Amino acid sequence: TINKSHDVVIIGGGPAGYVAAIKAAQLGFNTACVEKRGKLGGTCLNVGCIPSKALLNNSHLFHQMHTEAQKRGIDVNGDIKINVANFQKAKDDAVKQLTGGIELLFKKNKVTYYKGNGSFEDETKIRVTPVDGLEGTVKEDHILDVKNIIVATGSEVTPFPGIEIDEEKIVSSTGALSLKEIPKRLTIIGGGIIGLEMGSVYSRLGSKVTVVEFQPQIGASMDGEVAKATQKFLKKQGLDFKLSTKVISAKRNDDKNVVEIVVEDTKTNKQENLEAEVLLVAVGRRPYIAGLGAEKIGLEVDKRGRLVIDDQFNSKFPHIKVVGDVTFGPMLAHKAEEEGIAAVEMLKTGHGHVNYNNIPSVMYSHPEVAWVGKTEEQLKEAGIDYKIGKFPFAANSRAKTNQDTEGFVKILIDSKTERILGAHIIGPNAGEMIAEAGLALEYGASAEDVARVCHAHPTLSEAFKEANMAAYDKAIHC
Amino acid sequence: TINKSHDVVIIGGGPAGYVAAIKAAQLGFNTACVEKRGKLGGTCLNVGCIPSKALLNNSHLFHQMHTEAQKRGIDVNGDIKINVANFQKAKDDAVKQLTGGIELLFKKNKVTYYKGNGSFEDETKIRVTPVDGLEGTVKEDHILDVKNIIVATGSEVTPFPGIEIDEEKIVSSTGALSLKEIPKRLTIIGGGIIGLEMGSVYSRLGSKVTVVEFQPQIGASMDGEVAKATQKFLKKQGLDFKLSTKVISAKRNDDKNVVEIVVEDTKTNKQENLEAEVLLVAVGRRPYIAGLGAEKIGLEVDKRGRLVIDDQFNSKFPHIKVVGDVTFGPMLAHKAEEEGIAAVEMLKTGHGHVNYNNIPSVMYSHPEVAWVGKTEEQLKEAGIDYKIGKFPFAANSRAKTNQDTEGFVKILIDSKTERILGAHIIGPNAGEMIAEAGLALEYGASAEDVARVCHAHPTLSEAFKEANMAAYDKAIHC
Ligand SMILES: Cc1cc2nc3c(=O)[nH]c(=O)nc-3n(C[C@H](O)[C@H](O)[C@H](O)COP(=O)(O)OP(=O)(O)OC[C@H]3O[C@@H](n4cnc5c(N)ncnc54)[C@@H](O)[C@@H]3O)c2cc1C
Ligand SMILES: Cc1cc2nc3c(=O)[nH]c(=O)nc-3n(C[C@H](O)[C@H](O)[C@H](O)COP(=O)(O)OP(=O)(O)OC[C@H]3O[C@@H](n4cnc5c(N)ncnc54)[C@H](O)[C@@H]3O)c2cc1C
Repeated sequence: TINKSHDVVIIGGGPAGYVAAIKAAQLGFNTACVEKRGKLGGTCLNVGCIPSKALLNNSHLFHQMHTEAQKRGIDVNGDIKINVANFQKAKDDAVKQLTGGIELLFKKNKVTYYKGNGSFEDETKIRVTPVDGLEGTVKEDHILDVKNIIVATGSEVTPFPGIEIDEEKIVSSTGALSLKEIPKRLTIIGGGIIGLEMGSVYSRLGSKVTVVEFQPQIGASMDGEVAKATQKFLKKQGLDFKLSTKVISAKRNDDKNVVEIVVEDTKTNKQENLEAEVLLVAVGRRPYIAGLGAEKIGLEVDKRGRLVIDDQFNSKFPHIKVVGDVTFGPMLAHKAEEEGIAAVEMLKTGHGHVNYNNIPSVMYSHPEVAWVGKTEEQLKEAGIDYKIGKFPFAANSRAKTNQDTEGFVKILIDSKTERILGAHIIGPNAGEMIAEAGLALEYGASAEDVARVCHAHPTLSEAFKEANMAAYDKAIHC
Repeated sequence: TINKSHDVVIIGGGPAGYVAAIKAAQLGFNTACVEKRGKLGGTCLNVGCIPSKALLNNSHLFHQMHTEAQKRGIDVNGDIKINVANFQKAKDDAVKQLTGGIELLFKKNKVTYYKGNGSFEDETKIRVTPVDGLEGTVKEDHILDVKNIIVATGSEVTPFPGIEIDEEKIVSSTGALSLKEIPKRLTIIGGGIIGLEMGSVYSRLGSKVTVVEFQPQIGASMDGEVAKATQKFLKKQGLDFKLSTKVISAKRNDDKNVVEIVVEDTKTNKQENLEAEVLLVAVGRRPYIAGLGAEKIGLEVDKRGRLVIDDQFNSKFPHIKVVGDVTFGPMLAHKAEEEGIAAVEMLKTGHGHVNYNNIPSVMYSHPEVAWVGKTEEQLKEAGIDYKIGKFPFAANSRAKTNQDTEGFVKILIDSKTERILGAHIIGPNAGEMIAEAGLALEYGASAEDVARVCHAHPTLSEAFKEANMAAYDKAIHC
């Protein structure tokens, strides 16, 4: 029991956490960041974003060397097999450098990193419990009196009832990122972005991937047209899709080494028994309020497990702000970064805004799928009259020149104001291109305004320019 | 001779030419496009943009397979060698599809393609003479009675005086595009964008490149910092630099197949006897008015060889527009296309302007260089007080994750209004990323307006956001 005081304490060091802590230190405050696990960055830099994307880029280079190389005029005279150990080391060292860089950024901003479990004592004090391993609390058991405290605890994997996730043979997203042996068959329960990306990296490597999902279409936040097309390019890449299918059982049959799965189709209530070497339960992610002690002070949790807030990011206590994956919004690292900034700006200025309508969702498969704004379904649901204007990458100059033409840029605009309402891009660099769609939405620009922007030749950004040209008038290469 | 009448005729089928033809046709005009060579696309699709970028991308993938592959966890049990014939074929197919795509578009938009040379009879009409080995060289002469004439004759390589450009040993950009074997040495005379991209291709394939440039800075249209840093990463890639050096003489020798270059350093003048297998002569590109018959009607040409126009693109004759590389402005395909569309919509509306302050310039090397707006030196001369914002790709999440951390983003904003005056990006995807800065400059957006938009995680576009953020205030990740 050792007592210290700070202006702000951030309980959690993820995208919402470490970002809120750096911005507060830059805003004059005496900041604290309490992180439970031995590294910072949270789920995104250790179990999320950075691990999966390192795996995804390197698997695509193995895939291009196996498929595209001959056609690109490069002869690989012999075998090309993946060294799973160094494949993992390329990913681990990226995680190691980024998490080690957040600790250095804290050190430069003079944010006191408390390496222990953060819990409430009062609605003013935070008990920093020691956790096992390297640096427990800051020489055992702290209590911190704070003026403002921002709860930036994250998320955890939603478990499937009855399935024991032993991350070895029945892995979750985390188990899948560390597999030191590539499966002959990898079954995935969940058609979401996390399941689709994990399906991609291992199918490129050799796994006969199958994706079981209760919903008909995949990536369920996607535009209908984009999602149906996302099934099609992944099915050409080698992913099988068992849709409208609920999983019943899943058990390690250790005698045969095979995770004996049993599923049932929704339209026809018959059941199949499947067999996969590794099973992945990517059914979702839920909030993590455990160990924080929301029950002591009475911080409201809803039916989903999320700490509720108002538009000013605070809960029933005006000084206790909840941000990230534990609170409302799409469970995305940059959404959490925007909330970590906006919450902290509210403490120094009384102002801050996260535009929830301009939050990009990007699946980093190849082609990358990315989208901002409203989908077709949402505009027809709202009764908004809209003009569609897509442009295939097969028509784009750099896409053909780079022999990477899968996808299209789709611009949905309002028919009478002609302003961009949505932008849904299946394509190479789609996560990069949606940034252009993001900035155009923030300014409330029309399809015509970006069409009048001079885009360089040859670039993939011209597909955007001309998708917009096709929306209000006519495109040149279409 | 046969005399047919059209509303608009375009003398040229390059970027400016064919989009002007497609747009005029889309605007209802009876459009005709006269192209002397067998294909549309001009210099860009045939011997420019599309072929060099195709060689730039495939050589980069060879370069990734040869150096980065094992570190990405991909072990090749064999030998990675570049097949120059399949490499050249990949380039040719890209060019072939693209050019054929414009013919499909000309049939779709009902443009009348005349394969033959266009000339001025008088100011009111054009003559299409038959060419030579041209597949479809319009039987015998045509005399088109035209209401409006757009001159998109473009450009040609500027020959270095005293050097015999044979497309075998003393090549120009077109020569180096179709080189059947990788030379042991490649001396380039011209440190611009074209010569540097061609240096990157062959340094990546096996050639010991040496670039020679008269002035003390390479690729000069660049910012001072960008040009010092572009020279540094290219030197790092294996390209030697002979700055402040002029070529005195260069003669092909076949008693030992070597172009014996003789250079001289402009400061402390002393001769050096250089040697190479091939010699790229990429000193520049000058306007091409040959065979047009401009002089016949007295069309004003300046001392630099450009066909002079006014603000509205008209020559001294008010119905004869001149667009593209043959007239004023930077010799860029997208600049040309904008001039093509503008000259055509001026016939419909009576007004049209191209924002010359918002035209990017992309070097498609790796890392890519790309800049739009005012340079630092341009701002010191104009007496503009400006703030600098810089964010390296070493601190960017997706760049570090992809092991491609070379470069930075540099937003130049005004000190008083804080709007983005210029943006200079060295890095992976910089050519794609400069389009976001393009929207910014168009809308008069400030460094804060980009820093406030929610950029997806993990992406390279976040480095743009963080550099804008650092320009007016402070970056979160550095
Ligand atoms: C190696 C290389 C790489 C390049 N890379 C890029 C790049 O990445 N991005 C970029 O923006 N730019 C690039 N450029 C420059 C680009 O090629 C030019 O900016 C663009 O092609 C200019 O278009 P244009 O319409 O004016 O004319 P051009 O494309 O030059 O073509 C005009 C056409 O006019 C015809 N013609 C000429 N005279 C007559 C006549 N009297 N009668 C009938 N027909 C005639 C043909 O000869 C010719 O093809 C590159 C150039 C080179 C050489
Ligand atoms: C495989 C995968 C890939 C993903 N890819 C992307 C992507 O590409 N782009 C994207 O935007 N999003 C992605 N996400 C989602 C992203 O990881 C989350 O949106 C992001 O981590 C949210 O940040 P956060 O700060 O809210 O929470 P988190 O990063 O989860 O971090 C919160 C931290 O709180 C700590 N903590 C929890 N309780 C306590 C307590 N009581 N005391 C102290 N510390 C505590 C946890 O240990 C944790 O490290 C991915 C997720 C997964 C699983």
